[PDB]
Amino acid sequence: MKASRLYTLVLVLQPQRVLLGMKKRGFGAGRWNGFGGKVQEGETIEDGARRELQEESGLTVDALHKVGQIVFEFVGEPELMDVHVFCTDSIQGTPVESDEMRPCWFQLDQIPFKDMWPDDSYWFPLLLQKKKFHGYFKFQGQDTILDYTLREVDTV
Ligand SMILES: Nc1[nH]c(=O)nc2c1ncn2[C@H]1C[C@H](O)[C@@H](COP(=O)(O)OP(=O)(O)OP(=O)(O)O)O1
Ligand SMILES: [Mn+2]
Ligand SMILES: [Mn+2]
Ligand SMILES: [Mn+2]
Repeated sequence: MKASRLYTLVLVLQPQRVLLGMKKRGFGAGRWNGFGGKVQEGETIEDGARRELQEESGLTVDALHKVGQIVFEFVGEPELMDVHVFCTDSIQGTPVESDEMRPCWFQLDQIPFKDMWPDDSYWFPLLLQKKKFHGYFKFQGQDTILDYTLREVDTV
């Protein structure tokens, strides 16, 4: 059995567009991604998600809703990434570039899948249909999925 580390991922999903951030450095740099990072000691997962959204995009929200959970395994890394995925209830400010992320709005017929993590092609359509999900993806490196599982659930 493996240990897992808690991460968050936040999608600001509005009726016709979604906010994504171009990762400027670190893990997954060069790909569009939701906003998020490691959960810190003391905070709930949801509060860590709100904190990372504020740090990385400038947006301050009072509440998120859980939409999914995805476990990532990487060849050669024993620690799993346990990623808790959230969507915003509402927003009330503008996105701002941070050192980690450059935010940009994408229309929902222009989701930039080819420049996102490959797993997003599988689970992001469920998020768009407002369906909750559990996923697991094993990667060789950054590009190649060796095994994956994706299941719709009633409760995340
Ligand atoms: N395969 C994948 N697909 C995806 O859509 N998002 C992934 C992913 N693998 C990791 N992520 C996301 C989860 C989380 O939001 C982020 C990884 O955490 P980060 O390294 O961004 O954490 P931090 O922002 O704390 O890092 P620092 O800013 O360096 O402290 O990338
Ligand atoms: Mn961060
Ligand atoms: Mn981050
Ligand atoms: Mn962080």
